[PDB]
Amino acid sequence: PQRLFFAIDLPAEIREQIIHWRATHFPPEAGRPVAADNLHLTLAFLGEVSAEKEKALSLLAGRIRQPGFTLTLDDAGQWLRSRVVWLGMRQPPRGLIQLANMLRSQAARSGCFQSPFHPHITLLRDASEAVTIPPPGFNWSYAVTEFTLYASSFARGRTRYTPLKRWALTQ
Repeated sequence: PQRLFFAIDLPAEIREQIIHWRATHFPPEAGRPVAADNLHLTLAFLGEVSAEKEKALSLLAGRIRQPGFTLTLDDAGQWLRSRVVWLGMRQPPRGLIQLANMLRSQAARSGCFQSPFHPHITLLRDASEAVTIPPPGFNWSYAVTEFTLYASSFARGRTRYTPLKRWALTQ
């Protein structure tokens, strides 16, 4: 029984620019930085999932026939209630919203509690103070080619993400 979620990943090049930007614009006291390799955009969080339910949800995810799409990170902000600082998009691509909505619907149909989708990439956690939010860096834009089912585990004091399955988008 594992804590699962579907997510979209970032090319190493973009991840590197994001952490250089983050270091440049937020002092250590602004919050706890998410490790560069852990940067991602969650599509659907499934919570704890049995091996049997995982197999079923995976089969459903394999039904998805979604065209590849381009993701351009033009927005950033802070949500004080969950105490995170994130990167996002002013107008998320239709393909992203469609993919997330399908996976959340599949999850909901399968008894994995959901809720509205606000796609974002969390850069800092435990950000309890309002900080100045600069625009993101220039040209953080890339083709999304697939999505991935991850298992999340926590030890020790650290969150670890293990990829379980990937599904290509069409093109």
